[PDB]
Amino acid sequence: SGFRKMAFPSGKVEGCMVQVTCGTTTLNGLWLDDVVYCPRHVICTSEDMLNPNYEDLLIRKSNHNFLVQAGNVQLRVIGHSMQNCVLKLKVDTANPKTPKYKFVRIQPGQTFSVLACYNGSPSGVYQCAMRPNFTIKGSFLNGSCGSVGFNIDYDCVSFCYMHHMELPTGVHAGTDLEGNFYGPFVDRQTAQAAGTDTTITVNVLAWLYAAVINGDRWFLNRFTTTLNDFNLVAMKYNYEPLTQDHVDILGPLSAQTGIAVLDMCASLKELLQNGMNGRTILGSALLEDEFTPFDVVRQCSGVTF
Amino acid sequence: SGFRKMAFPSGKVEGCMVQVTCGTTTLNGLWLDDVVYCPRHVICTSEDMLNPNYEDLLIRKSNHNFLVQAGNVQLRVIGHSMQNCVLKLKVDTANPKTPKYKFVRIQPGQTFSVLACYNGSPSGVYQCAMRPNFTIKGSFLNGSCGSVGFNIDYDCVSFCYMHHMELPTGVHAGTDLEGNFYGPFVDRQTAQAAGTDTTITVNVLAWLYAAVINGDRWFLNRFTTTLNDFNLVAMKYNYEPLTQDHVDILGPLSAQTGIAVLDMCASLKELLQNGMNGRTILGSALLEDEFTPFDVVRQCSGVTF
Ligand SMILES: O=C1C[C@@H](C(=O)Nc2cccc(Cl)c2)c2ccccc21
Ligand SMILES: O=C1C[C@@H](C(=O)Nc2cccc(Cl)c2)c2ccccc21
Repeated sequence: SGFRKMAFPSGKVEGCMVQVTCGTTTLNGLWLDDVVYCPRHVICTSEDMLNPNYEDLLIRKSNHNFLVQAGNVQLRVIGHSMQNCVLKLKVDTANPKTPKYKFVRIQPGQTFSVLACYNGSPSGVYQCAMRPNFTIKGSFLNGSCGSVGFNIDYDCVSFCYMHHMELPTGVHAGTDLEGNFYGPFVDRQTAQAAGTDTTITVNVLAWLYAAVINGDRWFLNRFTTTLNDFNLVAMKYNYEPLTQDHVDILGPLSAQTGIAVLDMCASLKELLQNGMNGRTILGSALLEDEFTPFDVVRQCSGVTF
Repeated sequence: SGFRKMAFPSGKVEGCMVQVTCGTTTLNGLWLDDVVYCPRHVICTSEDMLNPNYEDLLIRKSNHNFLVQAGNVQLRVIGHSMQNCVLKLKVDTANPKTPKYKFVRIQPGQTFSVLACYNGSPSGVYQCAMRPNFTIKGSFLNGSCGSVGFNIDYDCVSFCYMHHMELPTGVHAGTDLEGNFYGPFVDRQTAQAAGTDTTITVNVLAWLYAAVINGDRWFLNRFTTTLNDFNLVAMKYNYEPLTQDHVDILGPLSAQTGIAVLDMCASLKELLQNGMNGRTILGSALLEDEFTPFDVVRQCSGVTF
């Protein structure tokens, strides 16, 4: 028993991290097969960041201007191309540590592990969620750009996130591995609206099921509700509306616990309306929304990679 | 910016995990050089667990009774010995993936990463603290025994914890890598008192400094206190007494922020006495005690391994 915010084991990804330098800028890249992927803003100077002309800046660069180092080992760059907001540096050596992998574009409310890196070297790993507003609440310093987010299924790493930017509000923005930003963001040093966030309702419900499995049951009540009634409450409290698709995804946890999804919604409604009265659930005094239903089952059933 | 409960990158440790089977019991072991370390209760049956005679049970076992498998690869066992509550299985092959490593016995209130494993395969990684009462609040299912906790400094893994047991209270107990339990616990299926826990005061203060660095400043007040006055409050709220050694360890964070340690103690005193009034600090509605002062600096300064 017990319930923790658990990340994927990071080893498969650690073997793909390299350092990329262009001029006086160093950040991280991801070495898969004979391609290194990194944020395109490695080519910028400080005077460029206000609104870089990336096409013009990249024209000034040649293969030999990109220094790519894998531990102590220098890689030879034989092509470069820009795809959306990422560069792809073709190298003459396939990464011998390449895992089975996929590039995926994840949906808001899904979770993944981030391997924070500096100078192509891993510093730590943590789990987070893609917010409904397509930001992430990470832990990232200067030099972290190019760090990646991922999920693992058996032996296959699905890469979903590459870090690009900290917004002036202190939350984080980045792209999929084809260089497309999540959200409306652009890679320049400007104030940029993220727009209203909401709490991930289906994840909160998943975590309440995890609480029950773990014996934290005090918040279970004598009430039920309807999707319509609950969604009125969801609206007031800036929660995502719950759909039947969400109910369907919660089915396995409902079955395990014997607690109908709408009964659990009625518990959540009461917590929203009354607060926690100085109590905790799974070690938290807030309602936690960074665990998906898949996350809860995986952790509660001991799936390995 | 941002502050997360970040684990060490787990790759160096993933390469040391193996499966150990003895009779009908399977758990995890740690393969370093030509020794595999695992919990001694791998030799028990269900009828033994109430109070195993480990010496007598082990006499019945020979080298060939210990099946050790490293991925798909079977290791040949050429010696066995029991040290305290661990077995050491000598194998004929040094682990080629052995990192630089040390065995350390950590102090209560220190933190480490746990790599949860089943059948010798990694499932996830998370950070936690050794509680003042020498328990850990982990996430562990049947089959997790032999999973390890560790810290990394540059290229050296310091192993501090091996998982043995979930107590009836749902918290976790285990040993150092010489097989000595943390706390009063014994490896048998009995109710066992853990005794009063307390909150790790120096860690709470460290996290309040992390909050300030990150711009969460609302809890800073106009007050100061003394060690004596603060410790009276600590007592009432089941916090560890603060010592000058703790003040000394908080020195670097005091200097960074310009906030005297006893001023920060006065902030904490007010939070203890008044609660948070429905506010949050670094995403938490409780006072967090699982970050050491070293943790805060490391995360806030981007140290890599
Ligand atoms: O998390 C990050 C990445 C780095 C960043 O924000 N770069 C940046 C800033 C504006 C525009 C563009 Cl394209 C990149 C940084 C600098 C300081 C602290 C944290 C962090
Ligand atoms: O976290 C653990 C390890 C495993 C355990 O508790 N084993 C055990 C139980 C009593 C005595 C001794 Cl020596 C070992 C377990 C079983 C069920 C759920 C969680 C967990």
